[PDB]
Amino acid sequence: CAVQVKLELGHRAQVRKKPTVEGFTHDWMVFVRGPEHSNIQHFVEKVVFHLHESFPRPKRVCKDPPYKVEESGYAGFILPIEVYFKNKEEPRKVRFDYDLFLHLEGHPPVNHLRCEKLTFNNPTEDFRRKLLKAGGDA
Ligand SMILES: CN(C)C(=O)c1ccc(-c2cc(C(=O)N[C@@H]3CCc4ccccc43)no2)cc1O
Repeated sequence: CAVQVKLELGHRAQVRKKPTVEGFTHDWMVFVRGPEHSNIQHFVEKVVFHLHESFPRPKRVCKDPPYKVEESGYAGFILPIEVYFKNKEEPRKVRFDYDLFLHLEGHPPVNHLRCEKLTFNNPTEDFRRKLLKAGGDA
């Protein structure tokens, strides 16, 4: 009775040609998306990105796609990402601790993807429908 859906977490990080006035050396972007041909918005209520507390307003909420944060800075960190589901039964959300690493000047930019498969056992009829609308496999 299980439905499987796929998330792709990822980030890009590039050394700026010129640091910001604050001395920020890199531009980076972190995201959650589905695979090609999917629509995770049917089952995802929101994605919450928890930045390092050196960032202002570090709890970044995306209620609609694209589920992403674009920032600048000078060091990588572990970035908790919560994906909240439009589900009334457990699990209500999932947390991923994402390795937002940066590379040195003179090295290629970073462009990584982390693929997660979610397996919903015995979803409710309403959540089963949402998972299938998103592209999930029964
Ligand atoms: C308008 N403006 C400049 C901003 O909104 C802004 C301010 C601060 C920052 C920012 C970025 C960083 C940053 O890269 N911090 C890292 C991230 C990990 C870490 C660990 C220890 C010390 C610093 C850091 N700190 O502050 C980013 C911004 O976009």
